[PDB]
Amino acid sequence: IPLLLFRWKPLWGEGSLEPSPQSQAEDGRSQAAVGAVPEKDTALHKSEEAVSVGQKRVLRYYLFQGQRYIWIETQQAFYQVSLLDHGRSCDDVHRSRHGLSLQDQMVRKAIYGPNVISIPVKSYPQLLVDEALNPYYGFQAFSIALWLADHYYWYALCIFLISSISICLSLYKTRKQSQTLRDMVKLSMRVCVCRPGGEEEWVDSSELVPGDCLVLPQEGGLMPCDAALVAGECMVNESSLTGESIPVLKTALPEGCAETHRRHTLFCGTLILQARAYVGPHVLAVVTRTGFCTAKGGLVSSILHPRPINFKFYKHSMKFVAALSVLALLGTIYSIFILYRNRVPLNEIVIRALDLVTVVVPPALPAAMTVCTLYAQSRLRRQGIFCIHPLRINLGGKLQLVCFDKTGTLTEDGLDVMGVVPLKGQAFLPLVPEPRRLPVGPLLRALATCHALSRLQDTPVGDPMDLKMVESTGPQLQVPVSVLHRFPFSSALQRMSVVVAWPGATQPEAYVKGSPELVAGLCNPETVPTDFAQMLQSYTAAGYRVVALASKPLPTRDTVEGDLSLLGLLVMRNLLKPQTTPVIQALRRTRIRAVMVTGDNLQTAVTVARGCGMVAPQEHLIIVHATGQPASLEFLPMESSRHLALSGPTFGIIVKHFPKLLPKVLVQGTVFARMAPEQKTELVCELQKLQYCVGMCGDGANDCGALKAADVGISLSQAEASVVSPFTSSMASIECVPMVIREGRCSLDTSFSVFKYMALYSLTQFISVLILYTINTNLGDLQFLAIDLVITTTVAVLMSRTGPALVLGRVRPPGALLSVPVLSSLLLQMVLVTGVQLGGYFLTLAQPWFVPLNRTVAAPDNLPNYENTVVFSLSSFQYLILAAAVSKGAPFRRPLYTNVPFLVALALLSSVLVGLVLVLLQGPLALRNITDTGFKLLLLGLVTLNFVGAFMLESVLDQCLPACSKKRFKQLERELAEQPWPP
Ligand SMILES: Nc1ncnc2c1ncn2[C@@H]1O[C@H](COP(=O)(O)OP(=O)(O)O)[C@@H](O)[C@H]1O
Ligand SMILES: [Mg+2]
Ligand SMILES: [Mg+2]
Repeated sequence: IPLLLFRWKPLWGEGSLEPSPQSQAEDGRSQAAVGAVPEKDTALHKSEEAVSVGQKRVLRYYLFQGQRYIWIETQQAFYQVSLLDHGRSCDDVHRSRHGLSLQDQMVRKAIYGPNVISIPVKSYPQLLVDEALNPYYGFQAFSIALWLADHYYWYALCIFLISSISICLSLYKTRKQSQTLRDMVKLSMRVCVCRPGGEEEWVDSSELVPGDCLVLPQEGGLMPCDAALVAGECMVNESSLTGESIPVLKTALPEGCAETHRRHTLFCGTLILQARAYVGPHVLAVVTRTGFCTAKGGLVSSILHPRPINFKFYKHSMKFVAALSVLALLGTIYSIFILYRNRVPLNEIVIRALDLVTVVVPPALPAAMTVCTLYAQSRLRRQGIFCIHPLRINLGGKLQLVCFDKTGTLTEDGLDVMGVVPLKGQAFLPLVPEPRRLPVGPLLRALATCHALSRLQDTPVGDPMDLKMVESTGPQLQVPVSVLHRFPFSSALQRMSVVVAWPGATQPEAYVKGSPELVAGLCNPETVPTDFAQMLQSYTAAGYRVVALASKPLPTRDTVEGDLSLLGLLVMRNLLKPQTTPVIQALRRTRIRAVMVTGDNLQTAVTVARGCGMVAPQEHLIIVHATGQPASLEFLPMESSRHLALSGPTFGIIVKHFPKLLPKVLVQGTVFARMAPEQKTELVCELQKLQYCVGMCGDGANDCGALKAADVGISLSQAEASVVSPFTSSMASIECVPMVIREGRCSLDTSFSVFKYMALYSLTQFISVLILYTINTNLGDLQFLAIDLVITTTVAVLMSRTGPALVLGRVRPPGALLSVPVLSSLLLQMVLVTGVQLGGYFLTLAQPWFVPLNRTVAAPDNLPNYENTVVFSLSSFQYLILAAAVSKGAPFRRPLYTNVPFLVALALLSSVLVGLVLVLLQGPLALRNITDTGFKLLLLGLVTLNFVGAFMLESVLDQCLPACSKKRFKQLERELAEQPWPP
């Protein structure tokens, strides 16, 4: 020890590297280290090695963002604990069916931990110190001490009381955010395990390690651990990790690993429904990942350690500070040079000149910007839209592009069958609209057994496609029996296989059900006829939902899928929602681009993108359809502002073999079809590299990678807020997509209003003291208190309560404070402010009842003079004129009379402040009460010259047209104008 710099820290974290290198020795040999600093580039993080309790061997671990890193003496490095058993063979978990004994469970627990999502409950002394130990409140405690020196008790009290409001609002924001995360990871539950010889023992869910076995109750419940199913079957509701409320099917793990075997894994938190065994006495699961290593542990660990959003946090910090410093120092050296000309004794010139740098730092600035964000999150919640991080609400007003998923999002999630189109030897015999009429053969057993719905509590429950084609024929559900669901439906492979058998068969048959251009590629080519592309387009370009069916007899693996015989097409109808078409046309009107992103068929997705309005009539679009070979694009025009339509594999050829042709497609492509759930994610990440600000409105599991990758992701038709998306709407409509844009624009406008107000606020009171430091007549105590506490804090907390508009328009919020329409406002609003203070001061000098002030006493001591009363009365109205001037909401917010507490406060404070002029309270506030003539009515006729002169000045400045591209996409669009890309 003896290297601590605590003796030099009591006489003063700007540079973390220049401070930790002196408080601790720069020592190598991390086997014998105690603290580790964790970054090459980026920001620094100092981590403490933990409190190792390993008796047999020393254990050196440390938490870092929940992720334990472990020390290994045979490699001499810090490897991640999640990495440990990575690469484990598929037969090892089947040798792990008996679990772990108590001699090996305790060893495991130390390495992995208690399997708990660690949301720490911060105490109020631990949380007041986390907020008050900041430079800003360090300057506000310097301000409480500096005024107290001059005996301004009242002024000092409100610097404490405003900062106590500012602290307690940041302790409401933080404590309620962490209570939201803590209420969705609470999984205390009794769990039965198996030991090496016949034990259950009823262990707790916070006592589980990887490698341990786990039996599952028939009734089901939340999944405590990220297990792996080895023996049995179960139906899982994965709405807490994906978004689909439909149950999925979980096949047991074969013999031969968490993302590949996605249909074999029971993720943590997702509820299980039936959990049948069918092989032994009970159903077995083997634990793979625990608390911060699992998914729902890695989603929470990305919530509370987020990524920087791609928007400037108010654009300029340093530039604004520099401007303030030049502006506020030129008013500071003025009071140096003027108070010396008024012959101050130079002891009080250092306490007066340090009071001008105090008034330009308003104490209510973090409180006014906190409620600007709490009001925004509270307005979305009443409209049904939820939120986790309210720092992305301001990204809603910057959306230049929104991507949508077609089925269940633009269209209705429910289906209705139209009838099968059978096949009898390359024929396409015509459609059977009631499929309980065609005879018992391979096709009638196909659509009655190739499903995954389950008999659960008096109603069948499953996929909305599978619920309809079984209802289309109407058999009972528990004569053909299902041997094994050989392949559950995955969205990336676009098919589903079921092996069936029935009494009276020589051999079982193997049915399939998938997308028509993928099954017909798979089937024996001597069965699919020559007009399959024409018989498909006759249905799928009328707006129908078509899947195919095929069979093969079996005399397991995926030998089932291949050398099939095509049975028939199943045709379903998918109608748009009633709310889809006005929303897409509202986005197209306001120059926000809308993009179809779906996994469904191409000709179906084009006839949906016309019926709702991605492509208006008399607008040409081109289907590209690159070949699977590395040849060209071939362009097939569609006849029914260029648009483009792509297939899934077409987007794969262009991103891998035409890399310079890819930006010309993304600036004008509107329909993307047959997209894999990892190709949707790739499209969002490729659009953001063109410097778009993309949105994403989706539904279900295939959109999960795209919702995370987007700047704004919205998930539909869910309760409270899921971990999956930043914004989780619960409306089952896309009309929550303009609500986020419209709330996002007003919050980006009511934040720049509070910025302009506190700038116009500080400056007004700064000049109102500069007029009173000359003539040695500084402002009162209670007057200062009223100006800072009663007037200004009321019209800044209530200022941002207004609400967003009702109709979007094609104008964006400016996104930059220091610009020429804003500095021309702040210059010309303040030329006026000084004109009606100096002009109201030089006019009271020329009155016959006027006596000057006794200059040779002091500044605060014995002066209730006339020079204070004619300035305080004419300055206290400036804070209500400017509170309603910058609160303009005609393009973005609303007119301010809708905000009822911002009318009642702004009229009661404009009525008391008349009673301090005409009718007084002059004991307090030290007002010169001897004014008895009709000079009162001349000052009120000068306030009205400001109540009109400020509203009628910004209306001129809004009509400012200066007569005197950076974004990549804009450049491409210009190039496209000159030369069209498709021809
Ligand atoms: N339950 C199912 N069984 C078999 N095939 C399906 C099922 N659901 C969808 N498909 C087919 O798989 C393809 C891709 O699936 P998916 O991406 O989930 O489609 P969607 O965008 O309509 O949700 C679709 O063209 C659809 O025809
Ligand atoms: Mg689907
Ligand atoms: Mg969907």
